[PDB]
Amino acid sequence: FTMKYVGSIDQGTTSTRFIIFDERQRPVSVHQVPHTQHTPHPGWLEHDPMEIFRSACKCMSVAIAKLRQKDASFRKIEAIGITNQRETTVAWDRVTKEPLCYAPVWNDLRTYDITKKVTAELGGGDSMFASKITGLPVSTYFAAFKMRWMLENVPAVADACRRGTLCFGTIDTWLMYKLSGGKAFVTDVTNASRTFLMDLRTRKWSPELCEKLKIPMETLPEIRSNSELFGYVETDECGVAAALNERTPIMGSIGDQQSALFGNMCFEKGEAKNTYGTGCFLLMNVGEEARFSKHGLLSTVGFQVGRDGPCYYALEGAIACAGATVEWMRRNMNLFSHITECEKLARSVPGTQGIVFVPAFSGLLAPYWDPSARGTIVGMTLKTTRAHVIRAALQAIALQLNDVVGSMKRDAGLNLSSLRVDGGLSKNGLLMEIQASLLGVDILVPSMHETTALGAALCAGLAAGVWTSLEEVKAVSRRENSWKTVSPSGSAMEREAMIAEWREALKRTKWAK
Amino acid sequence: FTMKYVGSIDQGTTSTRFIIFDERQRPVSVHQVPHTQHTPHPGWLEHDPMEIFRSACKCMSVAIAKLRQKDASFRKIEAIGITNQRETTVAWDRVTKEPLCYAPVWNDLRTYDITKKVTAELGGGDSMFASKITGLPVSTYFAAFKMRWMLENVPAVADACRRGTLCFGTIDTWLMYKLSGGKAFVTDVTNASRTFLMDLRTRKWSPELCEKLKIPMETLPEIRSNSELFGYVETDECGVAAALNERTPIMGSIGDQQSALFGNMCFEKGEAKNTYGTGCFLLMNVGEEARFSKHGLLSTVGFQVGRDGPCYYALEGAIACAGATVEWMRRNMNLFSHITECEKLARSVPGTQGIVFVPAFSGLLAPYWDPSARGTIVGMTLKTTRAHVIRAALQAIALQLNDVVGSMKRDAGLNLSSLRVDGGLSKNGLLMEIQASLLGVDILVPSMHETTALGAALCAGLAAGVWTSLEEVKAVSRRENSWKTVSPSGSAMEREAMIAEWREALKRTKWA
Repeated sequence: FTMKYVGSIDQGTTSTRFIIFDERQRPVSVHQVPHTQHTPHPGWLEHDPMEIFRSACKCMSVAIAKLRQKDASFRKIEAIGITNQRETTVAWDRVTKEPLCYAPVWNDLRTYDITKKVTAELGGGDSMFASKITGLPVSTYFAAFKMRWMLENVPAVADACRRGTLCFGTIDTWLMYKLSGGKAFVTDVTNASRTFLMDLRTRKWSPELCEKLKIPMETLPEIRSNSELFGYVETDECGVAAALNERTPIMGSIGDQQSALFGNMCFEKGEAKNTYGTGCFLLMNVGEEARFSKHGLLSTVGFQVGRDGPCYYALEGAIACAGATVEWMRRNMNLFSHITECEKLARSVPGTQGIVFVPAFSGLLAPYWDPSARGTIVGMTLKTTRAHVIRAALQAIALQLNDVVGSMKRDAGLNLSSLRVDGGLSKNGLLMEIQASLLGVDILVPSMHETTALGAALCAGLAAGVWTSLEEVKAVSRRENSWKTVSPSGSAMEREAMIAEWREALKRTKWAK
Repeated sequence: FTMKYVGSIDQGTTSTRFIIFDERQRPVSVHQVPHTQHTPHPGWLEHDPMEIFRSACKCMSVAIAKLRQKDASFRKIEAIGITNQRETTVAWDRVTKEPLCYAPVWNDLRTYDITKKVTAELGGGDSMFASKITGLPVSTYFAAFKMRWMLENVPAVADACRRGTLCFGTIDTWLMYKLSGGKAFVTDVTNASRTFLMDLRTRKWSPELCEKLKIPMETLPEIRSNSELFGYVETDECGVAAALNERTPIMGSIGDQQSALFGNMCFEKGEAKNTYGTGCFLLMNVGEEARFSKHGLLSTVGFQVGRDGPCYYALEGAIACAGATVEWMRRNMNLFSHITECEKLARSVPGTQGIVFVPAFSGLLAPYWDPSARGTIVGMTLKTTRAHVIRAALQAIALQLNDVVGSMKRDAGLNLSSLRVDGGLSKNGLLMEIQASLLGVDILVPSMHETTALGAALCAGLAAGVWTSLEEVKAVSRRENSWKTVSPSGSAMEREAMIAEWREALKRTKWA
């Protein structure tokens, strides 16, 4: 009788937006609000959690209102899913319902000294002492250190903790907390797997990790799946409750990168997504047993649909950003003006004719690891032109992705089914070909590219009955938002020549000391 | 009495000019004529010798006419100097006074197979064998090899040999021959020294080597100095002797790079020159005694004024042409646009902030030869902009240089008393800084820049009594031609860092 709509709040590193998705998985209304990136000292990043919570509410309320206008037939949101930046941590008080201090970003480096102290005191020297428990190396990224830090260097936080009134939260939790007026204090599994305090395999807070890091468990929220009731939105900031005009439940909460995996329909062992965002990540779905890395990839929770639903695990590798190289080529080097020029200039030549470009601008962080590596170009002749370099560029981007997928294949004990690209510089026709060829697989490019926000909408849609199964969901995608599939089309021969070059060229990149 | 003029014939790789000089060493008249660059197979290069001579003539003929018409006083040329591209070889019949075929040019790679045949059957594997005799390795460039190729590979050449009627010669010889109407048949010291057939020390045709490379000796011109009576212009061909209007004497003959040495007045041990043409070369006046380097540079004649005149010697090294590198950035990389910008952009930054660009596109030649080597750029960061690369290039060029002067200083046991320059790039002020800053020498810059042609003219003039001694020749230069001079600036340590950083990168150059 009536159309169905599901809302996704997408809380990113530098902004927030609310996309309302159609029953046919169409983004039909959006609104973005940026938030200040506070940098008190070089290397520090903080976010005003109250600014963020107002952003979300505004985005929500503008977006609803816009639609009430261009679409009759839209009377309400069935359910709201939240997808958010991961490992930013928030500290707030059960009674004030106000944050104690700004929250440090996954980026933020303030935890450096706490990081080194843990590897030495608790790891015996070994940064990986807890990786079989968490899937994570000791690092400045993960929540628990940001938590330690705030208990260590913030008077309000330490007192609250001591008084018994402290809540630590990831952005999903903070958002569900405020959005619900304070009733909901919950976290989804993809997020909690980024705190350093969950047993990866059991998916419960680790008491042996909580006590060693003296993080009290009454400060932590209730771990839940990605899809199910988390609480209701009933707050009036910015008119939101009124806008919903209808008792809307939050039924979905999932980490961004994992949200991209999920909205790109990577439901099976083998499938992978490669997002280009503020960070660059490759996630591969490894199935129901958690696989652990040998080559410095993270082990994480892919997704989990329903409290007693199955939990699919993931390996995550941070690949260096493609756009970076294409940007520098253009901004710093003036190799092409700008725009589509990059692809046409690359397409305009057969191949690279001998040269390799390793864009190791800050070392190499793939399975190959060195910070001693610097951006290098080798094998140029007087015949070499900006055309070849820009190609070498694409090729090397494509090639880096392969080395990571290389490791991921080994640890996971499986072969890449396909790879989905999000369609950013993935607008790049040639890179797609270079990459599909190289990896031995169907590279997938979707026509509806709001895939991150979608992950969380699909999580909510499922919990609420907008869509009934991962089967139904994937049918609709193909019926409605037709993917474009790009086939491998090179020759086994050439593929190994491009890899040998690429490896022979990596033996040239060490310059830093 | 009034003005004395000496004409110079500059017969380059892609063209010939005739420049008429007054005794103030000033060009008062030029004409220039291109000639066809034949390429029968990829790698090969030929010149029609008849075309080179006709274009030699038309040049003389037109330049004279131009002066004649605009000054009523210019009536005669005192003498003619000839400066020419080295190593190109011509073969002509002694009686038809006509070529037996097109001339292999210096950098023509047809001789490859002949070159190897030699090295393994005359050095038994060592190609440096004839070093302390000719001064040179077994390369494709040098003349005796192009002689060998024609004798094995041109049925009409072997025919003229079997009649005793064949002549071989390099362009100076060929040009001198025809200009005489078949009467003079001479080469000169700097040009014979590139044939791979004369003993450097003695300036005589190695009988041993002629019979070794099976080249009969009565095919060879008479060796002479750079500065004497070679012959008289008697060809009435095209431009007449008439234009000359006085039988005129050929009194200066000297190879191109060597003419540039003489023309920028490097008559002292340690005095050197770096020039850019269709090839890039540096040489210095080592001194009266020949010297040699194990490092694989080349030892050759430098100049000899007169029959009984002194024979100063020279180390000469090939180098990566700067113009080529620069142009490459400009037209292959789009690194800039305006031949002017290369400069603005290097100054827009105060240094190369940790990148090295080794512009070994053909490979490392020079001191440490390696043709594995190719265009490397190392150690870029997200913060490296083309500003840096461009500078790094100019740094590279200067470093390639510095490195050639390591190998030349050592073997010669003397100091670089001054480096003379010219070529397109010596409008780049920064390069000149970075060259002096690194080389610890006054590098000087002619404002009268026609200094190759000038060297030939000077030789002819010296013989002719227009200028009377290498010393006067130079005094004259001082009065009338500003040399924009540049002197070194910086620490012995600021310097040591570029060379230090430079060496390590050349270990990354190896590719293929």
